[PDB]
Amino acid sequence: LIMDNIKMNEEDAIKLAEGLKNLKKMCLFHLTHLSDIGEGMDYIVKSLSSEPCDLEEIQLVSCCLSANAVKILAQNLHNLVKLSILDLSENYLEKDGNEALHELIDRMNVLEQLTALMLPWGCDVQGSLSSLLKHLEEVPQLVKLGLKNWRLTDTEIRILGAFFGKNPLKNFQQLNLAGNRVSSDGWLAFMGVFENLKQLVFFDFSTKEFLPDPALVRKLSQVLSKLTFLQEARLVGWQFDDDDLSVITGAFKLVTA
Repeated sequence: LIMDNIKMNEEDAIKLAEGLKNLKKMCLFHLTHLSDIGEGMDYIVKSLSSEPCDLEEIQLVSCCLSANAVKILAQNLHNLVKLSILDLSENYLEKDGNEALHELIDRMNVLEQLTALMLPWGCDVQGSLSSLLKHLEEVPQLVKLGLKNWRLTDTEIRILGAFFGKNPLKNFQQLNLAGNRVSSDGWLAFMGVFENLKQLVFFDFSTKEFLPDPALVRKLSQVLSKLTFLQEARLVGWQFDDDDLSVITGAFKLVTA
């Protein structure tokens, strides 16, 4: 079931939730862009995972989530095994984000099949990054990791560097990061740690506005050169120009704007 950018009157969330309850064979639920209803977001979340479900992918992107909707999901994650994809990305949580995120992090210990996960954006996931990474080390099958939009520091990227040390992931192909804070120390703070992850297909490492240190551009070029796929890099928010593109090695493309 795909319900992409469908405008709703909020109240119908109940009727839709009731419809979903009868779809006992559902495997893929993608919703996405469910306007901005606010009220009822929990009805969609509640209807799923309530009563043992066999869903393999649950994608709720830009649908407007709240700390309560996230807590409700986490509370019901006692079943829903064989779930592999769980996103809930691009749904900023204005308040109580920490409580909802902590409840989620403390779970996902029965969902053995989870991989290529993204986290809810909200205030303030940074405080639980260390806990997340420690738990991600428990699942070598991780293919992708989404830590988008929220503000990072020069110390958070060093923690990620340590995470990518590391006991081999092998199949980690994508890194999603729609926002960061970078300087003359970072990416250089961790750059080179990804030379051990040559299977990478793409990554964002995005920021707001920063012109890369010549040392970083030269190192980046070598890091990119040694990758196996690199099927279109995205490095958005970086002030790269013709001089850096000359230094940067051959690649399918690099999106910097």
